[PDB]
Amino acid sequence: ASMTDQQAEARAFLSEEMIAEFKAAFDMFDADGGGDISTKELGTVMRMLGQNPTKEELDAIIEEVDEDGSGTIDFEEFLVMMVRQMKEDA
Ligand SMILES: [Ca+2]
Ligand SMILES: [Ca+2]
Repeated sequence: ASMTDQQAEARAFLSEEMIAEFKAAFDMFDADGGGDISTKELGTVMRMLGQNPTKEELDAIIEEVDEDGSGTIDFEEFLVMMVRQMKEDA
C-alpha cells in the first residue's frame, strides 16, 4: 500500500521530538492560525531576507515544491522539502 512514498518517507525519518523543532517555526511562516500555508503568505517571511518579490514570481517558487496539485504548503509537504536535502549529502 505504498502510493504516497514522497512524504511517507520524510514522516518515518523525522520522529515526534524532531517534528516539534519545526512546529514552532511552522506557525510563524503561515500566520493564518497554523493549518496550511500558501504562495502569498509565504512571500512575506521570504522578504525578511532583503529583496523585492512579486505575486507572479511567488507562484513559480511553489511550482518547484508543489508536485501534488493542492497548491498550498501544509505540514504534510514542508517536512518532505527539508528531508530531500537531509538525504545523504544532496
Ligand atoms: Ca494559511
Ligand atoms: Ca502542495
